[PDB]
Amino acid sequence: VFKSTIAPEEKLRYIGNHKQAFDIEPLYPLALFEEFVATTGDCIIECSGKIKQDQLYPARIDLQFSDKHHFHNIHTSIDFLKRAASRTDVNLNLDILATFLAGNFDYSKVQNILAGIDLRQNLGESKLKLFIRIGDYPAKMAVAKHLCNITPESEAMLRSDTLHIGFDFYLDGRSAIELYPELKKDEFNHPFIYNQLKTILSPEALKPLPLCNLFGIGLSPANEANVLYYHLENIEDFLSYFPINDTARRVHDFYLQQEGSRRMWVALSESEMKAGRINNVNLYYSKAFTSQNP
Ligand SMILES: CC(C)=CCC/C(C)=C/CSP(=O)(O)OP(=O)(O)O
Ligand SMILES: [Mg+2]
Repeated sequence: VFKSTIAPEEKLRYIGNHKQAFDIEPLYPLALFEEFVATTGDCIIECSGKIKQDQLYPARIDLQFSDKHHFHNIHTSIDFLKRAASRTDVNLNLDILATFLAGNFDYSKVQNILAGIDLRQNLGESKLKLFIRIGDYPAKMAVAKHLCNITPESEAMLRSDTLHIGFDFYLDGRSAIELYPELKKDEFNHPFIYNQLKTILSPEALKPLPLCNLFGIGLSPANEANVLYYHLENIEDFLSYFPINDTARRVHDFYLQQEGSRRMWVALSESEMKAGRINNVNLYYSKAFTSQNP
């Protein structure tokens, strides 16, 4: 009769489990982000850990809006970014996002919105995140490609029908854009497309594809090399095929015990694919929150 709302406690429970698993202190602006999460409707929450050798960076949480209210979802997400940026010790520079959104932006061409954080004990190295997926939008695909410095060799990876765009805003004023072209299982398993992958990507980067239903590549001037994203169909497959170190294994062993998706994402570098032990890896786990009449 009325629109349903998922209780904030259910969403914050999932985030709270992650905070407790990895000893996350209330870094700024985690409390503001939890209030933001409380105000949302149906969503998917993604928690992740970034492993660098024996160092775990676990204060990484993204929210994906499940409904299609893209204009209003972007604007509540940006309102979070700007409120967090109000504190005098923080400097956020949203110029690259202002450039992307400039003019008469067509919000009917948006497909997904995500808002998130990656917080560090060193306030300056902390960042806020915004993701916008657009489809069939030539003008704004071109803007994003220009902001991302897409050269040939990289342009071949980008699709025309859809483009997942990420914005990173560091709390010291630095900012970066990232493009994430993706292929679905049905596409990368087709011999035409695989043979084009064989030219731009080593066999090592193609190795996990049988385990996945989605494959993506992160392209950003901020990256040392392209970042490979694998959406594993079965979280239980991970430790059989990837030789991760003890620090990453602690993250994964905890998430093997959690309620949530049966799938997971792993992100790695191609060089870290031609090597014995994986010591630089991001692991992403999620849980969906859906109600009866959202
Ligand atoms: C060393 C390289 C290029 C990749 C290995 C480690 C890695 C997966 C890095 C990107 S970390 P970040 O940009 O914070 O993660 P996203 O939100 O973009 O997924
Ligand atoms: Mg990135």
